[PDB]
Formats: sequence, structure tokens, C-alpha cells
Amino acid sequence: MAKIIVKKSNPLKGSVKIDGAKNAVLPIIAATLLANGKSTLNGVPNLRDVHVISDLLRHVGAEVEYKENTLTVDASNIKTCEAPYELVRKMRASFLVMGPLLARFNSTKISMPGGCAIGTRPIDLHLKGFKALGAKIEMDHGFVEAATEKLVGNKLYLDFPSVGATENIMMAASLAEGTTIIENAAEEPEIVDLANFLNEMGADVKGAGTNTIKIKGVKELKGAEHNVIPDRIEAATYMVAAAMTKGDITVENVLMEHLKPVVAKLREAGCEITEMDNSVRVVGPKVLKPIDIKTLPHPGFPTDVQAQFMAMLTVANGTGVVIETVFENRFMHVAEFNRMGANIKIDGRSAVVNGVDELHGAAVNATDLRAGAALILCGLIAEGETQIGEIYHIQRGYVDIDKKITALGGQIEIVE
Amino acid sequence: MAKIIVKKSNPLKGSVKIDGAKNAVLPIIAATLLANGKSTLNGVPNLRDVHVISDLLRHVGAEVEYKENTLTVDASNIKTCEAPYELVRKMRASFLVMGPLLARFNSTKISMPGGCAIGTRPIDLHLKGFKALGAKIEMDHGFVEAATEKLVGNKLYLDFPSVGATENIMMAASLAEGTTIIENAAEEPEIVDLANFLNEMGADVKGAGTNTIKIKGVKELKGAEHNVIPDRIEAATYMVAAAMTKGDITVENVLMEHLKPVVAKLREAGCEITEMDNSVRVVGPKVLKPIDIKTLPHPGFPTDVQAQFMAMLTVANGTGVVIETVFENRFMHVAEFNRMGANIKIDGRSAVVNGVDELHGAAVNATDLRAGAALILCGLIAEGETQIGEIYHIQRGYVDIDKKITALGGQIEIVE
Amino acid sequence: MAKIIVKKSNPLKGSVKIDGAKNAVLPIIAATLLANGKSTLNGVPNLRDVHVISDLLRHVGAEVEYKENTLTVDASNIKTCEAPYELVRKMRASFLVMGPLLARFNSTKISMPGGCAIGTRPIDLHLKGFKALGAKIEMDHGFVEAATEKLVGNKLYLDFPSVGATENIMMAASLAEGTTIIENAAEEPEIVDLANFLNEMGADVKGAGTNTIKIKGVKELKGAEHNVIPDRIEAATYMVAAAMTKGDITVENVLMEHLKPVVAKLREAGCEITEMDNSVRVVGPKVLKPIDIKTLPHPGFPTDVQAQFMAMLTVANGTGVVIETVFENRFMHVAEFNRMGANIKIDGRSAVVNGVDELHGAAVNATDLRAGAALILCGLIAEGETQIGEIYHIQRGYVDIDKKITALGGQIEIVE
Amino acid sequence: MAKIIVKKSNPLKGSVKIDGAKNAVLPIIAATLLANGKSTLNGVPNLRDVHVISDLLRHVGAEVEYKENTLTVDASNIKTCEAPYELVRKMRASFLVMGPLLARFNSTKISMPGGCAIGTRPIDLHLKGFKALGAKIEMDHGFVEAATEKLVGNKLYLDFPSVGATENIMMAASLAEGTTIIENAAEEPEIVDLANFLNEMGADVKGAGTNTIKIKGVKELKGAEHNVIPDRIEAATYMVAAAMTKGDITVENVLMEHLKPVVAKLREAGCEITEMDNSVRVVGPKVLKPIDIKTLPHPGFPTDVQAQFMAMLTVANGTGVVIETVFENRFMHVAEFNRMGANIKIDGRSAVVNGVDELHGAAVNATDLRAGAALILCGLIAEGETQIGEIYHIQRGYVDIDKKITALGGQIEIVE
Ligand SMILES: CC(=O)N[C@H]1[C@@H](OP(=O)(O)OP(=O)(O)OC[C@H]2O[C@@H](n3ccc(=O)[nH]c3=O)[C@H](O)[C@@H]2O)O[C@H](CO)[C@@H](O)[C@@H]1O[C@H](C)C(=O)O
Ligand SMILES: CC(=O)N[C@H]1[C@@H](OP(=O)(O)OP(=O)(O)OC[C@H]2O[C@@H](n3ccc(=O)[nH]c3=O)[C@H](O)[C@@H]2O)O[C@H](CO)[C@@H](O)[C@@H]1O[C@H](C)C(=O)O
Ligand SMILES: CC(=O)N[C@H]1[C@@H](OP(=O)(O)OP(=O)(O)OC[C@H]2O[C@@H](n3ccc(=O)[nH]c3=O)[C@H](O)[C@@H]2O)O[C@H](CO)[C@@H](O)[C@@H]1O[C@H](C)C(=O)O
Ligand SMILES: CC(=O)N[C@H]1[C@@H](OP(=O)(O)OP(=O)(O)OC[C@H]2O[C@@H](n3ccc(=O)[nH]c3=O)[C@H](O)[C@@H]2O)O[C@H](CO)[C@@H](O)[C@@H]1O[C@H](C)C(=O)O
Repeated sequence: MAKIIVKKSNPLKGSVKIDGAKNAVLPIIAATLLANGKSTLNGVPNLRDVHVISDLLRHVGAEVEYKENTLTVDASNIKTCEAPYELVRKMRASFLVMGPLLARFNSTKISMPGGCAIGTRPIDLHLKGFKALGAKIEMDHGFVEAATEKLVGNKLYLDFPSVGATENIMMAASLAEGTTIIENAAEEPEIVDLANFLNEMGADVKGAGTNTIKIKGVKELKGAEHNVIPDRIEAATYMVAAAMTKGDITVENVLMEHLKPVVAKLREAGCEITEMDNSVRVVGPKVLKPIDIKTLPHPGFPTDVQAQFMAMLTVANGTGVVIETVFENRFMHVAEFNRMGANIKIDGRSAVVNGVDELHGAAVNATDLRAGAALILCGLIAEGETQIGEIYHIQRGYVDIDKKITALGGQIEIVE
Repeated sequence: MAKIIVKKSNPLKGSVKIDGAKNAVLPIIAATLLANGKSTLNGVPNLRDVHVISDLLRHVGAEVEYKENTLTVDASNIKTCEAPYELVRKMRASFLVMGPLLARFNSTKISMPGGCAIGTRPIDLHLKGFKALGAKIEMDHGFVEAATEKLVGNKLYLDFPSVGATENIMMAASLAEGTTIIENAAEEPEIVDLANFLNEMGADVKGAGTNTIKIKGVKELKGAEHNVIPDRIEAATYMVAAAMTKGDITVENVLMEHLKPVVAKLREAGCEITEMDNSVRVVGPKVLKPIDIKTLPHPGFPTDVQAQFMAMLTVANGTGVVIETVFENRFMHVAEFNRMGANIKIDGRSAVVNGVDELHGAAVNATDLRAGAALILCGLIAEGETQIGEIYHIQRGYVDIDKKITALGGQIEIVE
Repeated sequence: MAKIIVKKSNPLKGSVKIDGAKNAVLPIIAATLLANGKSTLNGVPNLRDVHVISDLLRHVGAEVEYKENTLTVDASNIKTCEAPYELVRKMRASFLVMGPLLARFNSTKISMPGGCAIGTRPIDLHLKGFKALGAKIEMDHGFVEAATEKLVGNKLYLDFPSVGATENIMMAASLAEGTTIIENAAEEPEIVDLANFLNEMGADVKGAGTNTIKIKGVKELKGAEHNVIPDRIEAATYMVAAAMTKGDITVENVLMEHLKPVVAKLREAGCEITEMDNSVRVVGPKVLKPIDIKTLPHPGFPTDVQAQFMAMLTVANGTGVVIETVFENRFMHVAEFNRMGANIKIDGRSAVVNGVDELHGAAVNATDLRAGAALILCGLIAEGETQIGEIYHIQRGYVDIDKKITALGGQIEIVE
Repeated sequence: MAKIIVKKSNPLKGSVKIDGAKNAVLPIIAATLLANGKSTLNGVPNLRDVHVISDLLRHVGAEVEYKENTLTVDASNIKTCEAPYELVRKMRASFLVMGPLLARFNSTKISMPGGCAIGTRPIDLHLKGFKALGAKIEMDHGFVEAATEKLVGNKLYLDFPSVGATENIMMAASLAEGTTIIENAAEEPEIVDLANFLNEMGADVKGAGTNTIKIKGVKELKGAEHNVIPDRIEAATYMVAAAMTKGDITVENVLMEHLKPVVAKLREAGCEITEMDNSVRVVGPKVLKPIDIKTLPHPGFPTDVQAQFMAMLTVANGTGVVIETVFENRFMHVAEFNRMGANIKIDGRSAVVNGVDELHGAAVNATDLRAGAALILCGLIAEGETQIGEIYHIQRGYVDIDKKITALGGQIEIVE
């Protein structure tokens, strides 16, 4: 089966256009379900995770059309508020329909997500918020059902600033009676994108981007047109690639406000970075300086770039410590990095990376989306040739990484 | 030597006035050093930690007078920028003078804090920010020296949103040339208090309370008058005490915005809480419902109330999990709670509290400020009599806890 | 694709015969490579992991025949000491050929294992021991090569009492010049089985079962006949199944010495256990008492029974804590248990299990061998019907679990 | 108050005699309480912890005399089986009288130890074993009371191979009716010393040193004479001191079997070690090679030498990782090491030590016994002069460290 073959490459040089944010579009697609009417989403990346949630909307009865990076959804006529096991098993982001369906129809029944490679990922805070809004929750044979005679706005505290719980609760609250206050909300840029979209549909959501979100419920929302923000994680991936290959890359169609910790940490590692209104230029250093990273809720360092920074660190000039506070077991890639000659030792949530002279190409497997991309980065700098298996992980969330890296001068090919 | 004796008490009932925030006043006192002139701080709590940092200002040559909750500082004539080991050993908050002294005099030499009971507490991010502003850092025999020909504003990222590093860097940046941007800043209310004070002196500090702080340096700052915010941690202590004793207490002279997670979590445990403009009423439940807490940077649940919530949980109707993400070893109190009949098991940063019928009085020792106060709370509900040693820990940071609890009906006495 | 369907079952009752130990036979099969001659292994379980390592021996040129639980290996004519990526990727136990091949031929080149679901599982201590014996180690494109002009016995310390490193080093040392001393050796019963086999072939290995193993190298080893010990992990699985179903089961063809912590912990949970010379009877209690388990090196509680005890605890009468010290991320099953109505919260290496009234059947996936078996156990007690996917995990290491549970009265079927 | 002043010293050279083991003598002193008669302990180190437990025996009514390294105890006439709070608070090893007093008198009431600097140190497994032997346990106001009409031998499993629980249970079982089996026993050399002593008094204890201990209870024990084993931890301290100072030291009156991991790890770091029947010679290397250490139950690397190895690593030629599995918070010394210019970062139970050129003398505080000794080691190699406070920690458990290091050529003095 299919592999990505990467060879030791030249310093990457040139421009790369960044696609729309996968993790903005997924909750925003779920939000379309809140409107009796037709929404139009532009800048939608052509990605499997997009197609999966689109098929979920079809299941519940919304009409969906995708072309040329525009997705339209007509959620006028919904026929069921049940998300079955087979769909949720494909992608746990499917859970994001629960808030809108609960809000529109006052009842919804959604398969509870199971295990995921990157950790045990409960959805307790989503249910916490729904209960705060008046919903009664019950479990039936793997399904979670939430139902209410009516949703009523209430104050609620998030024990962790969960991205998904903030999204789900904001969407449910959008049609509740009265005012909902989400305390200790996620501040991730996708939260702000979603809020903006809800407001575009007629909602009243204030404070997205800050630690407190206030939603004043409205009776009905209408389909709206929305331009999704750029993918900050994709952008970060290309930035790290410039860093690691001693390249000089201009990443186009980005928002620098959303990249702050990545910019900072790359500068600390010795990159020269030039921030512009819609683009950023990254020049890799001649010697990578070791740095420590600690993943945290935004605007701390993002967990979705942790594997890729760890890969950069495998050849830094010293010792770097990587600490993952956000996900449990987001170190599955370490053993793959070590097969390429890295020197990485883990205990608990910390990985000690002792920089080596160079990596060496080897047969490796992607374990998840972001780690698979880190493996491509290793492949660019590893002596000889690197063959990466289980490539569906990567293709889930990167548009044409082979084409984009090839256009920057890298040696990469997908073989079937 | 001295002990606090607590007996099984009646439900606490009445009003308690909260003092000014210890942890606002300590950085604000250090900030007075930035002005060639006289500042006036009102609402200063009469606490040892206050007196220690005041003696540090005297050491460096500022004039200090304290009376009746007003502290004045005339920092017109400073005579040394060196903070010696003996003073810093007393209280690691002394380190907060480093930023102002560096800013005023472009050189400062401060003993590096050593071990602390509640964890290994490095000051690397403080030095990170000073280096970003142009300071060269060196170590001499336990001292850290920072010096520059001139401080220049720069962008810098905090790997963790450290309270102290945010404070120290904001103060240093206040007199730097140009604009400093602190990314991933602490959002704690004391950060906002400090900022306000600096602005009162003539500074230009914007975004305190948010994840990004921008300071535009000025050439000189002038003494100003400031009213310190209320102690949210003290307030929380009395709130928990109402919860645990099934009491009914009105806590006076507080800011509800600063108490959000404590209010939320207490309501989840079954308290009835009434929030007012300058006061909050807490009615304890008849049965405490078990809840989980997870300490986090503000506005997450505060580490300074963790021991006290754990004490409440020792008699909750079920199993609660307490997770400390902020400090390493902030569980020293667990063994003391267990001597009073609690059922608490720790591994890593998590403590499993399995609620018991009642605690039983016993001889215990305070291990630190906030835990010592938790022990007084246990003492209120523990059958018989509880004797608490090492009480200096408590007296550091609570004004007249014996008098305030006595006025609420509790049985407490300090014996020498 | 294929599923195991389990329904809510009657208390299991009857006798079950236990197969030979998978994890004794795998290193013992690798050990056959040490002899110029034919070995005969009896009591070999008919398992995929067995067939995989047998195909590895074929690759290197040994002759292998399997029938009726007897496997013979003629390692007279070995044709290569290289274990290629495709084989090692299938099963990391393939790494166990490295020690024998190094010992026989003074050179061997083995693909370095990559990621595994249950954690990052380095082989550094294996290489440590080989280096101690005189081997020079190098890495080539994912391969580890060990070579020496001659192996010389030496003392070496294991930083952790690794099962695999003890095995690999014992086998390498068996043909070394002089005496090897393994300090802080694994004490697992499989270590003793392997040692016995090596001694049967002509080796001189003393102290297996204790914290120190001494091997006095010999010039040549000869094929021998060996009876593998019973599978203590399989036995434990059936014991837990009796516990959870309130059953009454006699587990046949076992060694009670190898089951001590499992017996102890099951008695603590309320089982009545009767230990006999070659069998053990387990009667489940009417109410399971909550217990805590902590995985450790033998004779501590085995990690391979951790998931299955956790499953028992999901319906215990209270709160149990499960602590995994041996593997990092051996909690992947928790989310699957929670889909069946369990109440389990994890942080770090500890899982808090808050017992529920009953589990409820649901669609779940096996994540690994031992967890998949735990899911079958849940399926036996869960109201309604449980469907388990990814069943290859289970079939790897249990002989006919469907047939054996069916013979005890359970409702289980494998569907294709 | 009193300080230890250490200066940068010459390579240590010469011989040092090791005293008797503190941690053998403490349980063996408690064991004297089992005999109606007079015991004679030789090779007793002149240490505060010794004097504290001796005063506890006096409290309960045994007659004690200490001179010239011989301690005699006549436990013919015991007058109380209650150990009060004041004594147990001084030293938690006082808890070791519980097993003997329970065994002699079938009732005993012992204050439950509270917090300790190096971690939360429950005694649940001690109580577990006593309950297994027939004792009913209750808590009264900080006391734990154990009482039985008669102690009856039983099998019991230790969830962790606790040193103290193994000791306490072995002593209780020594006079029980029938046979006690301790499964997953501590294998520490002090367990073997204690067993030997009990057997000297007339007991029947087999398997000490192995993972299973069997005690066959006897009706009465008689006073006996015993020679305590050498202090392996003290010996290790002097060994590390040779390593760190590039010295050449012969440590006298030791048992090499008890020092295995320390010898191994020191050789890995580059020491040349010569093991003899009653002595060991350690020659420090010219360049310390970085190594990783992981504390574990014996014969794994001892937690009591962890701080001292960490100190050695502060100037090793690279990166070393120290992992503490045995105690929670046994890293309090890290901040003190960092005040001397070390580069150590902790997360969880792991500390990353990035070796520096040299340490620099500074004012530091001992946090506990073994760390205080590590600070003296740092003081020997740190440029200039190091002043160590809170020296009672050290004096607890080292005989005349100033005199012994002075006799090896070091510059050390205790000032009052
Ligand atoms: C669809 C989408 O946007 N997914 C992203 C979002 O996941 P999410 O699930 O919402 O993230 P969280 O809730 O903030 O989760 C953060 C932490 O909080 C725990 N938690 C979360 C919710 C809850 O109810 N209970 C609870 O305990 C949780 O287990 C985790 O430890 O945020 C993550 C963090 O940045 C991303 O890694 C993730 O990207 C992924 C890879 C991708 O592209 O596929
Ligand atoms: C004077 C004062 O306000 N002290 C308070 C302040 O300490 P601070 O020290 O500033 O808190 P941090 O820097 O946010 O520390 C939080 C975490 O960050 C790590 N860190 C911090 C700084 C740095 O450079 N490097 C670094 O790693 C640090 O080790 C900790 O794990 O904030 C704490 C958290 O709320 C409080 O517990 C603390 O109160 C106390 C008890 C009291 O009243 O005495
Ligand atoms: C073939 C076989 O017998 N496999 C078993 C054996 O694995 P092994 O691999 O030898 O076990 P370890 O080496 O004792 O591993 C224990 C711990 O030690 C770390 N470690 C190990 C080796 C090394 O060089 N470096 C190092 O760090 C390692 O990462 C782990 O955390 O022992 C394990 C523990 O009981 C079992 O779970 C495992 O069964 C399995 C599931 C099955 O049936 O497939
Ligand atoms: C008097 C004496 O010999 N003391 C020593 C002994 O303590 P001990 O207390 O017996 O050691 P453990 O019981 O093996 O403790 C090891 C671990 O096990 C947990 N545990 C222990 C008992 C119990 O019931 N429950 C339980 O959870 C415990 O919390 C720890 O994490 O063994 C330790 C380990 O080697 C030493 O560090 C300690 O030396 C000291 C410093 C000194 O010289 O003062």
C-alpha cells in the first residue's frame, strides 16, 4: 500500500500558499446546522476530514455541495438528530454536531467517541455545559443523548479550556433562552472564527478570543457566507521545514497573530523571520540552537506543532526538552524518530532530545496527522531516503504536501 | 512554641471583611522603586511578607513608612541595586525588585532563590525577558546580575504564563526604549493591578488581563497613589469555610470577577452563592457533592486554593480528583490531612480524595501558607480538637484569621 | 471485517485448560538458534506470534516444523544473521533473535523496532548488554548491527529489570568466553523457563528467578527437548473472568507460583480461591470490593493483567486506583471501557475507577492483546450485547478464547 | 546557627572507614523489643536517629545503654505499647516499633507519621499486613491502634516492596501462630540483616533477600548479640566523592554485594573500581561521562544515592537524566544545586542534568539527609567556598563527615 518517499533535499526555497484551516472549518460546518437556510463557506480545504463531516451533515439531512474550495450547506430540512457509531468512529470531530442539533431540535443522540491514538479524549466538559443549559443527559449503549424542553442560558466554568467544549457549548447557547457565559473558554483562533460565523448568521456572541465568552441566545439563525481563516498549523509546518532545511520560504495567505509562539520559538532556535500583513518569511539558521517547548492552550505553544518541533530538535546543537501538557500520549512518534537515528528519551509527559549530527533515512510509519508531517520533515534532512507508511494520517489534514514541498525544491513523492 | 488550636465549630455565620491582596501589594511595592518620588499605597494588609519586602526596599535605600494600612515609599535616593542572600532567602517574592532596579539603574545583582517547600521554582523566564530587553546576565556565587547600557523594548514569548515573570518584565520594560510585547502573559488579577499602578505613575501598559501585554517605555515615572485590589485568595478561604461548615457567610470588600472559578466550583459542590457588587454570600450545602479540581493559570482554578478545596473534599459525598498542574510538589499537606482521618492517595500530580464521614482532630503541622489555612478549615469540622504547629506559615499571609473566624462563630485561638 | 460478539452471560462455571506460555515460547524459540542441531519444543500454543517468529527463523535459515503443539527447529545451517524490517515490524519480539545470532556468528543486523500501541519501547538495555560483552554497535538506516571478533563475559547492570534485555543478554552470554553477570535481572517466570532450556542445551546459567543471573559461557550448544511452562497471563484472564461473572471456574494446567499477585489481589477483591498442584479454583464474590493495583516487575502485579483488572474494577463497590509503572501509554482501552458506561478518569500513569452499577453493551475496538481480552470480559457482564472490532489483537495471543469461554457457559462468537 | 563550610578541594585520597548501617540498626533496635531479655548490638553508629529510637524504647520501658558503638537493650519489662506524637514526629522510623509491640502484647497504639520533606509516605502496607495477621486497626485522633486476641500467620502481598512494611510485618509475624508469607518483599540488604537478627533471637525467617519471605512464628524470642552490616549508603557517598573529585579512595569495612548498582553506575561514568573482600577502591575519571540513573527497589539504583549522583552529573561531559520512581518529591535539592551554577530542569519525576564546566560556591541549605551530603560533594568541586545551612539533616545520618573528608584531604569545617 501507499507510501510517501522523501529524499535528503536541498534547502527549501520559494513561496507556499496556505490552505484554509481544517480546524476552523470543521466546527463551522457543524454550525451551519443551526440555520434554517443556506450557508456558503469559502476557503474550505479539500481534505478528508472535511468530507467526513460533510457526509455526517448529509446523514442528518442537510444538503451539501463542495466545489472549488466552496462548501454550501442547506440545513432547512433536517431529518434526524442521531449521529451513528460508524460516522463518529471515523473522526471524533463529528461530535461537534451535538451542540447545534441540541439547540435546533432540543434533542440529539450522538455516539460517544472511543479511543484515539494521541490520547484518552473524554467529552465530559461538553456534557457539563449542555447540562448547565438545561439538557438532561443519558447514555444508551455507547450513545450519549441530550434533551431538554428548553435550553436556558447559564454561567458555566470549563475545568480545562477545551477547544471542542467551547465550540459545542457556544453553538448550543446560540439558540438558548437568555445569556450563557463560558468561563475559562479556549482562546484558540478557531474559536474566534466560529464566533464570527455565528454572528454572521444572526447570533450574539461576544468575547471570543478572551477567557470569557458571552452568548445572548436568539430565536432563529439564517444561512450566511463566511471566509474561513488560514490554517495556522499548516503554516507552522512549512515554517519548521524552512528552519530544518536551512531554507528561505515565504508562507503566503496567513495571519501572523495566530502564529505567535511558533514565530517566537523559531526565532529562539535561530531563524530570521519577517512578518508581513498576509505572509511570513522564514530563513533557517546555519546551526539550530536547542530550545525547550511546552505545549499549552493558545496562545501557548500548540500541541499540533509539537511533533514537528521535536523533529527539528533532533539535530539541534544541544539538549532540548519537549513537554506535552495538552494530550497524554502524544509521543508515539518518538520511536519512529529514533529509527532515523534521533536520540530521544521520554518519561511521563517530557521528552529529552539530545541533538545528533544528522538523521539517516529509514522506513517509518505515521502514527497520526501531525507526526506524519514531522516524519516528512525528518525525511527532508535525513541522509539518503525515507519511506513513510500509513500515509492516510497525513492526507487527512494537509492539502497536497507532496506538490507544495516539490514546488519548494524538495524531493518527495507519493507512490501507490 | 506557638500553636493554633481549633475545635469542632458551629456553622460559621456572619460577615467577614477581606484585606488587601498580599500578591498585588508585593509586586506593586517593588514597582515603587521605578519612580524618583513618593508613592502612596492604600489597602495594604498588615502581613509579614509585606514587612519583608519593605525591609528590602530599605536595604536598597528607599524610604518606607507603614501605618494604618497605608504604605509610602520614597524611592528618590537609591543607594544599591544588590539584594543579598539573607533577604531573598526569607521570601522569594523579593526577586520582584530585579525588574525595577534593572530599569532604573541598568544594573542589578539579586540572590537567586533556592528551594521552596511547594516546589522547584526557577526564575529562567524572568531572565529570558531581561535578556530580550538587552540585558546581559551573569551568575556570581549564587547571585544573578543583569546589566545593560540600555534597555530596549522587544517582543518576547513566555513559555509558561508566569505571574512573576510577567510582573518583573512589565516593570523592566516600563522604562525601556521603545515597545515591549509580552506574549502569553499571566492574566491574573494582580497583573492588572500592577499595570494600573504603573500607568498611574506615568507608564504606558496596555492589555493587562489579556494574553498579550504591550508596554511603551517612558523616560521617567513619578510617585503615585494606589488602592490595592482585595485579596481574592483570602476571600476564597472564607468561602470554602462556609461551604465546609454548612455556614452562611457574607464576604465583604471583594471583586467577584476575580473569584469566578472558586464561585463556580463551590456551586458545583452544592453551595448557594449570591454575588453582589462588593460582597458575596455563600451558604454551605447540607451534603457536599464531590467535584474534581484542576489548578491552572488564571482564570482557571487557582493553585493557592487547591489545599483548601482538597480539605473540603475530604468529607464530600464521593470521590474527587485534585490535579495540580501549576506547582510540582504542592501536596505536602496530604499526610497532615490523613492524620485527621482523610482518605487521600496521590500519584504524580493527582490526588484521589475518597470522602469520609467526618474528620477527627489531631496534632498537625502547617507546611506552607495556603495548606496551613486548609488545616484550620479541617479543624473547624474535625471532631474534637485540632492543634496546628508551624503557624508562621499562616501568619505570613492571613490577617488575624483567629479574630475573623472567631467573629464568624468559630472556636479558634492562637497560643504562645 | 471480523468481530467478536459477546452477550451478557451467566456466571461462568466449569474447567478451562490453559495453553503454553506465549511469552516463554517466543524467547525459547529464538534460543533454538544457539544450537547446531535440532530442538523440540512441546506445549507450544497455536498462536500467530508463534508463527511470526517461526517465519523469522525460516528467513535466517533454520528448519521449522509445527504440529500438534510441538515445534521443532534445526538450526544446523543458518544462512543470514539479518532480520529485515518487514518481519520485525510485525512483532517486536523478533528482536529476541539478536542475542543468539550475535553469539553464534559474532555478527548480526536487526531492524530496530518502531512505535508500538502500548508505549515507546526502546531496546537500549539490550544494546547496553551486548556492548558490555564486547560487541560494537552501529546504526544503519533503521538497522542495528552488533559485531565482535569475540564475545567476552562481563558484569553488567540493567537500569530497569527488562524482560527482553535479560533474555537477549542471557542468550548472547551463553556462548561468550568467560562469565557474564546480569545484575538487576528480570525475575519473570519466563526468564526461568528460558534459562532451563539453555541449560538443557548444555549452557551454564544460574540464578534465573533471582535478581542476579550468572552465565558461564560454553563453546557449543546442542538441540534439546523442552516443555514450555503454562501461560500465566491466559490463566489470569480466566481467573478474572470468574471474578467478574460471579462464576466458579477451575483453571487447569497452571503453576500457582507464577500467579501470586493475581491470586492475592483477587482474594482482596473478595474471590474465594483454592490453589492446587496443577490447577486453581476461583469463585467470584457476590460484591466486588474495590482494590488498587500497581503494575511492577515480577513478582509485582503484572502489566499484562492490568486492563483486565481495570475492567473488573469498573463494577466494584467503590473507588479503585490503577497505576501503570511498567508501560507509558497502556491506557488506550480506557475510552473503550467508558463507551460501555464505565467511570474512569486518567492523569499521568494513574487511572481512577469509580465503580458503576453495571456496564452496558456497545461497539468497541481492541487496542492491543490484553485490552482486547479485557473487552471480552466487559462483554460478559455488560447488559445486552457487545461487539468488539480489531480482533486480530486478541487472536495474536489467546488460543480459542471463543471456544474456551463457550465451554464455560459464556455467550461469545467470532463472526467474519 | 551552625554551618558546614566547604572549599574547593584537592582530589580526595586515602582510606575511609565506613560506620554501621543506620538503616539496619533502626529496625534491629525495634526488633529487640520482641525478646524478654537482653540484646547486644555491635557496630552501632553514633547517630541522632539511633538516639531518637533509643529514647522511644526507653519511653516504652526497655532499658537501653550505648557505649563505644555497642547498644544493649533489655526488653524484659515493657510498660506501655503507645508511641506518642512527639516522638514519632521526630523520626518516622519510630513506626517500626509497631510490629514488635503488636507481636509481644497483642495491642499497640502508634502516632501516624505526618508529612516528610521527601514525600507523602503512607504506612498503609504496614497496616495491610497487620490486618492480614488478624489485627483490627482503628484510628483515634492521629493514632493508629492495632489489636488482636491472637496473631495468626497468613499469606500477604505487598503492592510495593516497601522496606518498612517488610520489616514491620516480619517482626510482627515472628511471634504469630503459624506461618506468614510476605510476597513481593523488599530485597534490601537491611531486610537480610534484620532477618538474621530475628533468627539469632530464636525466630524462623527464611527467604530474606529474595522476593518471598516465610516466617514460622515461635512462642518466645530471647536476647541475642548481633553485628550490624556496614552502611552501604555512607560508603556510596564516599565513592561518589572520589568520582567527583577525581580522587583515589579506598572505602573500608564494606560489603560489595550491597553496592552493586553504585559500582556499576560509577564504572559507566568512567571510574576505575577495585572490589575486595572488605574494601573497595574508587579512582575518579579525568572526564565524567554522562549517565542516566533510575531509582528502584534493591537491587536497582538506590534512592538514597540519587541526590549525590545528580551532583556528580552536574559536571559530567553531557546530558544525564535522573528518574526518581521511589519517592515523590525527592528533588528539593535541585534549586540548591542550581544556585551553585548547575543546569538542571525537572518535570514530573525526571530531572534533566546538562553538565556545566564547573560549579561555583554559594550559600545553600540541606533539605534532607542525603541531599545535604550531596551539597558537601558539590562544595568539594565548586570554585571558591560553599556554605551549607540546616546541617542537622546531615548529622542525623553521617558519622563525622567533616573528620572523614578532612582525613581524605578535603577542606571542610563545621562552625557553630
Ligand atoms: C477538530 C479540532 O479542532 N481538533 C483540535 C482540537 O481538539 P479538541 O478535541 O477540541 O481539543 P481539546 O478539547 O481542547 O482537548 C484538550 C485536552 O482537554 C481534554 N478534554 C477535552 C474535552 C473534554 O470534555 N474533556 C477533556 O478532558 C482532552 O482530552 C485533551 O487532553 O484542539 C486540539 C488542541 O489544540 C487539537 O490538537 C485538535 O486537532 C486535532 C489533533 C486534529 O486536527 O484532528
Ligand atoms: C508573590 C506572588 O504573587 N506569589 C504567587 C505567584 O508566584 P509566582 O512565583 O509568580 O508564580 P509563577 O511564576 O506563575 O509560577 C508558576 C509556575 O511556573 C514556574 N516558573 C515560573 C517562573 C519562571 O521563570 N520559571 C518557571 O518555570 C514555577 O516554578 C511554577 O511551577 O503566583 C503563584 C501562582 O498563582 C502563587 O501561588 C504565588 O503565591 C505564593 C504561594 C505566595 O503567596 O507566596
Ligand atoms: C515477548 C514478551 O515476552 N513480551 C513481554 C515482555 O516485553 P518486554 O518488551 O520484554 O518488556 P520489558 O523489556 O521488560 O519492558 C519493560 C519496560 O522497560 C522498558 N525498556 C525495556 C527494554 C529496554 O532496553 N529499554 C527500556 O526502556 C520498556 O519500554 C518498558 O517500559 O514483558 C512485558 C512486561 O511484562 C510484557 O508486557 C510483554 O508482553 C507483550 C505485551 C506481549 O505479549 O506482546
Ligand atoms: C528507616 C529506613 O530504613 N528508611 C529507609 C526506608 O524507608 P521506608 O520508609 O521504609 O521506605 P519504603 O517503605 O520502602 O518506601 C518506598 C515507597 O513506598 C511508599 N510506601 C511505603 C510504605 C507503605 O505502607 N506505603 C507506601 O506507599 C513510600 O511512600 C515510598 O514512596 O527505605 C527507603 C528506600 O530505600 C529509604 O530512602 C529510607 O531512608 C531514609 C530516607 C532515611 O534514612 O531516613
